Amino acid sequence: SGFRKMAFPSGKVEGCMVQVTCGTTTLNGLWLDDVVYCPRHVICTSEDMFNPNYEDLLIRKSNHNFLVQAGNVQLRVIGHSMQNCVLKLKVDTANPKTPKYKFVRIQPGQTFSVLACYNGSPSGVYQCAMRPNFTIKGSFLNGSCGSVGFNIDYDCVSFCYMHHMELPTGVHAGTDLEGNFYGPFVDRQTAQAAGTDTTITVNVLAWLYAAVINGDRWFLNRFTTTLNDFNLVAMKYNYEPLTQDHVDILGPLSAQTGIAVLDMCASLKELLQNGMNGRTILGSALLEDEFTPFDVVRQCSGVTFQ
Amino acid sequence: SGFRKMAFPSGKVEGCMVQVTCGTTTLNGLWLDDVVYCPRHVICTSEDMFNPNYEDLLIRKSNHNFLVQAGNVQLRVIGHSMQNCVLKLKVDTANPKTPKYKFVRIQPGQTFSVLACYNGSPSGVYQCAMRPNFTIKGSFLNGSCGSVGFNIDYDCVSFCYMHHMELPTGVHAGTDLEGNFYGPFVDRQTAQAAGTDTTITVNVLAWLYAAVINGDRWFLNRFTTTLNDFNLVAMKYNYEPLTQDHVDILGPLSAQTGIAVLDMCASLKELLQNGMNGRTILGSALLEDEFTPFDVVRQCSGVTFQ
Repeated sequence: SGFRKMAFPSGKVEGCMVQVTCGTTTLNGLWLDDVVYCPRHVICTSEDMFNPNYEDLLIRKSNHNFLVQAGNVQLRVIGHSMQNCVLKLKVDTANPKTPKYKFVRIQPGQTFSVLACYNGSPSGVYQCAMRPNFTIKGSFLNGSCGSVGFNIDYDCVSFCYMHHMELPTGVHAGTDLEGNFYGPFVDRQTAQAAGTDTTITVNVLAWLYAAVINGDRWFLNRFTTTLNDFNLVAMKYNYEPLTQDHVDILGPLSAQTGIAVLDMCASLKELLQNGMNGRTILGSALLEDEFTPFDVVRQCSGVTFQ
Repeated sequence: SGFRKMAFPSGKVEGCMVQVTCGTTTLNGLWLDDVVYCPRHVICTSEDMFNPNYEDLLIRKSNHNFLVQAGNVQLRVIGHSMQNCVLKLKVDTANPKTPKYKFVRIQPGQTFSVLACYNGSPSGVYQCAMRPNFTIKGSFLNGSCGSVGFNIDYDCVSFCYMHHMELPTGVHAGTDLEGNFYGPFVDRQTAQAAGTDTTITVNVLAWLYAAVINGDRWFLNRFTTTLNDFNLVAMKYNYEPLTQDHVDILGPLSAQTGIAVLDMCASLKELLQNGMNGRTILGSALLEDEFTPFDVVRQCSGVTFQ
């Protein structure tokens, strides 16, 4: 029993974290097969980040300038290239610690594990979610660029996030591992407004679904409410609307609790309209939108990777 | 920046995660050098768990009765022994994935990362704290005994936990790696009492300092309160008492922020008497006792002026 925000075992990823130093900048790279992925902004120093023409900045550049190193061993680039907002560079030797892996871009509301790294060495691991305004709530300090976001299925490690920078509203933005930013964001350092954020409803539903799994009944209430009055009180309290698709993703948990996915919405309305009235669901008076239903099953079943 | 319950990279431990099977029972072992550590009650059937004589059960069991496997390849047990409530298995070959490590006992209110395991295969990583009543609130289903607790300091993984059981209120109890349970518990199906639990004061005090690092002071207050009448309203709100030593380890967070531990103490007492009035400190309407001041420094860099 018990329920905790849970990260995947970082082990398959740690082996790919390397330090890249190009000029005055140092950040982290992803050493997969025989190529290192890292944020496009390694070629530019911290002073000229206002508006660099990155395409022009690379035209003069050559392989030899880049010092990519694994722990202590140094590596040389036999080919450099820029795809979107990464700088994928082919190195002399492959990484034999490369796991089975996939590149994926995830849609707002999913969750993943982050492996924070500073100067090529992982420092920490935690669990976040792509916010509906295309941000994340991370812990990233200086020298943390290129720290990755990932999921695991069996042997396979699908990477889904690579860190680029911090917004003036405290949050972070980056790209997918194809180098394409998440959200109305860009790398060039500018005032980008962290859009307004809505609560991910289906993920709050799932966390209530961990709750009755864990043996919490406080919020339970019998009377039910229409599908669309949910969408109605959803927009009222800045909650993302439910679709039938979510009702189907909740299907797997539906039978296991024995509650219809609709009835819990009504108990949710009780939480949202009446407030928590000073009590706790799964050790939180906060409604939690940072858990997807795959997240809840992985913890109540206890699936594994190896 | 930002603040997250963050675990250490579990990679160094995963290489030691191994499966142990005795009879009909399977749980996890800690494969360090050429010995596997695991909870002693794997020699036990569900029948003898009510009252076991472990010495007798272990003589009856032999080298060949123990099956330790790498999720894949089998390993050979050429020696078994019992240290308190663990079970050292001298295995034929050493583990070339052995980290630098320490066997360590931690004090209540300290924190560590747990790597949950099932059939020798990891499932997840998260952050905990040994509670003052000597429990932890984990995520543990069946087949998770022998999941270890660890920290990482530079290279070495100071080990501090091997999980044994679940208490009737949902929480968990286990041992150190010398085999000694934290708390008045032992491995025997009995009426085992989960003691009453108090909140870790020093961690909340520290956790307020992550909040002023965020630079939001809504909780900061003009009102001051004395040091020792606090220890009194502490027992009133079931908090373990603050000590001066606690304040000296907390001092480093004080000096870099410039807040005296006393006024943060006063803001806390005022905070608990009237409540937060529906506002949130670091995205939580619940106070956090699971962050050490070392945790707060490990996550906030800070600097100190003199």
